[PDB]
Amino acid sequence: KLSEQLKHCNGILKELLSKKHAAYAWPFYKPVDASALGLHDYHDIIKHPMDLSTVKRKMENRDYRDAQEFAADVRLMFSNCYKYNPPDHDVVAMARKLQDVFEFRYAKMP
Amino acid sequence: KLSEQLKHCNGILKELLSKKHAAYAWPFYKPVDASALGLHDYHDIIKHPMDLSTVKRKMENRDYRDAQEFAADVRLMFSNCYKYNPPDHDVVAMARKLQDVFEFRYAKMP
Amino acid sequence: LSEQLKHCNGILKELLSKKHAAYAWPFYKPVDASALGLHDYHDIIKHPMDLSTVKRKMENRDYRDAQEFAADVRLMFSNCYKYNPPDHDVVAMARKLQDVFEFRYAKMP
Amino acid sequence: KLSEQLKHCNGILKELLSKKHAAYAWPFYKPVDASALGLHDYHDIIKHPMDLSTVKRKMENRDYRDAQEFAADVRLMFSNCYKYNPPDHDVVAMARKLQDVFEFRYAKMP
Ligand SMILES: Cc1cc(F)cc(C)c1Oc1ccc(C(C)(C)O)cc1-c1cn(C)c(=O)cc1NCC(=O)N[C@H]1CC[C@H](O)CC1
Ligand SMILES: Cc1cc(F)cc(C)c1Oc1ccc(C(C)(C)O)cc1-c1cn(C)c(=O)cc1NCC(=O)N[C@H]1CC[C@H](O)CC1
Ligand SMILES: Cc1cc(F)cc(C)c1Oc1ccc(C(C)(C)O)cc1-c1cn(C)c(=O)cc1NCC(=O)N[C@H]1CC[C@H](O)CC1
Ligand SMILES: Cc1cc(F)cc(C)c1Oc1ccc(C(C)(C)O)cc1-c1cn(C)c(=O)cc1NCC(=O)N[C@H]1CC[C@H](O)CC1
Repeated sequence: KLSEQLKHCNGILKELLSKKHAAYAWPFYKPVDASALGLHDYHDIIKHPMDLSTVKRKMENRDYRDAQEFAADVRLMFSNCYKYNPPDHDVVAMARKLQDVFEFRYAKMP
Repeated sequence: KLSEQLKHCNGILKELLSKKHAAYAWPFYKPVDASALGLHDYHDIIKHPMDLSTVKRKMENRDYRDAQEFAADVRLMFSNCYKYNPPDHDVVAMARKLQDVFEFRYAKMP
Repeated sequence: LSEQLKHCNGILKELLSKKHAAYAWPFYKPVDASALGLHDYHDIIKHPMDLSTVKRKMENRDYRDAQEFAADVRLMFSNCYKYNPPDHDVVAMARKLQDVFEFRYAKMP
Repeated sequence: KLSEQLKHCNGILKELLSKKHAAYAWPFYKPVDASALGLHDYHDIIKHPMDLSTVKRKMENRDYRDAQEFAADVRLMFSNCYKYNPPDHDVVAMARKLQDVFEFRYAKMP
């Protein structure tokens, strides 16, 4: 079943947004505020931004056919991070920790 | 007299808020989202929260008697950072660099 | 897309390189289920994947675009993440190798 | 209670004076020596000088009714520096490095 998978994706997303992982999840909770930061190049480099509050909306909206679609957007999020920042920056540190939460639980789907 | 000083303070606040210093000013731009971060003790420890936004509004209402009441609040902000956080934490290092901008320009007061 | 694939082929070369061997070697060849007495590997892991199956496919010009390359690599980390418990060393060794992958994939033009 | 706070402020001042920080505290252990420096204007510009010994001496004499009066002099000290000197000068870097030691430990105070 497809939503049988999708409510397991939805459970992952609860976990990502949950407190336990907030120390490193917080910069993905909402989309990078390129305006407040002075990021004149952000939207030239990230053609398709993506963050967990977008993923939560698309989940509540029911825009997701399969769990591959879910996973595709979450990886997009992390890769935008890895693309925009240097490897030594603190966001990359965080984004890794979170992704490793995601990749693990995602791999335990039936 | 004490309003040519407040004019000078406004020029400071505008430099703090300026995009030049955004790299380390951003965490002070609005309140510290305790609920999102998971900070259940932030309001235990920090009894009088303060952000450059709070400062800007108090200036915009002309609710500052003199330059010292200005400085009280901008220091209260930095203190709260320094109280809530460890010394090794990135915010503190951001808070210090911002304070250095403030403290220097507050010292060139007429 | 071969311009993109030149870049993937470099990432693959980087993964197999000596720099990362510390944590790369459990993914170098197929997991040896005979060896380990893991009678339940192939029950749980339907589509196995190693870096040198990936190299074999790279050399055969099998990859259409970078998605196909990245799919087979992520599949590799995922089998590991699925088969194993989180506390296990390979789960950390895979996570270290993947970060190296995901970063460098993300820089791709 | 006041002499608990002033006990703590006392410990700050002992920390300021300590060997750890002496690389950047040395321009502040004693009064700025206008005479040694050939500075016929230092006292025109800085009406109310201050330094750590003057603070140590007041701490010794119990001239401080509370923690604010402590901090206000320790800040008048860093301010006198930021007011007299250019920002490119070593003293300003020193005053800052030492101030950030002070400001931190001051906020930890109950
Ligand atoms: C910038 C930064 C500094 C830090 F110390 C810790 C984090 C997490 C940081 O990253 C962010 C902090 C806040 C925010 C807000 C709340 C505004 O959306 C976003 C990020 C951030 C998040 N994500 C996912 C990213 O991919 C990139 C982010 N930020 C990039 C960024 O701001 N770079 C600047 C570039 C200019 C330099 O002088 C300083 C660094
Ligand atoms: C946490 C953090 C990491 C980092 F690399 C850079 C900053 C600025 C950080 O601090 C903040 C990031 C975002 C925000 C938002 C946007 C939610 O208002 C606030 C802070 C923050 C800002 N200020 C001024 C503070 O004094 C404290 C702040 N944040 C503290 C904080 O998040 N603590 C937790 C404590 C639990 C730990 O497991 C992880 C850290
Ligand atoms: C078992 C083990 C211990 C260790 F310290 C490091 C690794 C990589 C280990 O795992 C492997 C060791 C060798 C090999 C060889 C080279 C023979 O293909 C493979 C693995 C291995 C690799 N990958 C990618 C995996 O996902 C899982 C692997 N090994 C699973 C494994 O052996 N599990 C057992 C399960 C039974 C338990 O009692 C103890 C752990
Ligand atoms: C001049 C200088 C050079 C240096 F590498 C480091 C310091 C601290 C320097 O400043 C001082 C050196 C000695 C002393 C003594 C110990 C005599 O009180 C004080 C200072 C000094 C300290 N503090 C807190 C100040 O605010 C200012 C100080 N001195 C300013 C000063 O000397 N400026 C002149 C201005 C004229 C210029 O042509 C050359 C430099």
